[PDB]
Amino acid sequence: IADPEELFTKLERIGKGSFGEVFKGIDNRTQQVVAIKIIDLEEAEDEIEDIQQEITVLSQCDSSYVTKYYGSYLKGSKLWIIMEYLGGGSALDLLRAGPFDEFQIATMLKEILKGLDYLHSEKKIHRDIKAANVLLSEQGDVKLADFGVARNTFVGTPFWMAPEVIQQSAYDSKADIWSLGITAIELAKGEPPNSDMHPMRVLFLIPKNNPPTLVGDFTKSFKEFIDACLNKDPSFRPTAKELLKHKFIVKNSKKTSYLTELIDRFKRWKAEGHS
Ligand SMILES: N#CCC1C=CC(=Nc2nc(Nc3cc(C4CC4)[nH]n3)c3ccccc3n2)C=C1
Repeated sequence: IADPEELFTKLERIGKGSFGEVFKGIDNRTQQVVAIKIIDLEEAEDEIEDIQQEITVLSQCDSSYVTKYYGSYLKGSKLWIIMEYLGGGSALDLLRAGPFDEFQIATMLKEILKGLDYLHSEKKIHRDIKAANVLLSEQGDVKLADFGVARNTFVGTPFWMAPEVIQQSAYDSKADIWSLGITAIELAKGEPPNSDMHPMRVLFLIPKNNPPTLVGDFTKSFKEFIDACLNKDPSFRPTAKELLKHKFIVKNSKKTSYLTELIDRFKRWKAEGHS
C-alpha cells in the first residue's frame, strides 16, 4: 500500500470508457509514460481483491499484441490500474480523419489476427474486437486493449456481437472472428453495419438476417475476406490462422510502419481545424 497519487502524475484524459477514466500518465520515479485506468469500487470492495488477482496474472502474459498490465494500486475505494501507454491513438480515433484504404486495412487486420492467433495460457479469455479497442504505437505497432479473463445491469452495444452470442449459445473464439469481420467493415466504411438503426432493433435482427456485407466498390477479395468472417454458422467461420493466409491479407499487407501514415493523416486533420 503505497499511494498512487504520489507515485504517478496524470496528464491528459484519453478515455471516457465504462467503469471510469483512462489517463495518459507518468511514473514519478522512473519517468515511464503509462496508461492509468481509474475505477471506483465504492460499494464493491469485495470485488477489489479479485480484480487485482486478475491484473497480476495478466501482467505475466507474454503477448506483444495486447497492452501490458503493470499492476494496480488501491486508493480509497478507487483502483488505479497501470498499463502500457500507446501513443498513436485507437483506430476509431484515426477514423475521424476518414476511412482507411485497403492496404492500411489489410496491414491492420494482419496484426490483429497475429494477436488472435497467439496461444494464451490464461483460463477463460474474453475479447472485445472493435476499432475503439485497436491501439497504435507511435511506430505503428498494433495492440488490442480488450484483453482479459472471467452488478452490471445493462445489455450493452450489439453492433459487433455474433449471432450465437445473442442466441445465448455457448460461444467460443469464433465469435471474435465475427467481430473481426464487423471491425473490417468499420475500418472501410467508418462505422459498423446498421449503425443508423436503434440498438435493440439491431440486437434482434442479427440472428435472423443474412450477415451484413461491405457496401462500396472494394476488391472482390476484401469482400470475400469479410464474407468468410461473417458466416452465420460458427463452425464454418475460419480460424485466425486460416485468415492470416487469406489472399486479401497476403496480397495487400505492408510493413506495419506504413500505418504511421494514419497517425500523420490524423495530425493534419487536427492541423486543418478539427476537420
Ligand atoms: N480501458 C480501456 C480500453 C481503451 C480503449 C481505447 C482507448 N483509447 C485511447 N487509448 C490511448 N492510449 C492507451 C490506452 C492504453 C490502455 C488501454 C488503457 N494504453 N494506451 C490513446 C493514446 C493517445 C490518443 C488516443 C488514445 N485513445 C483507451 C482505453
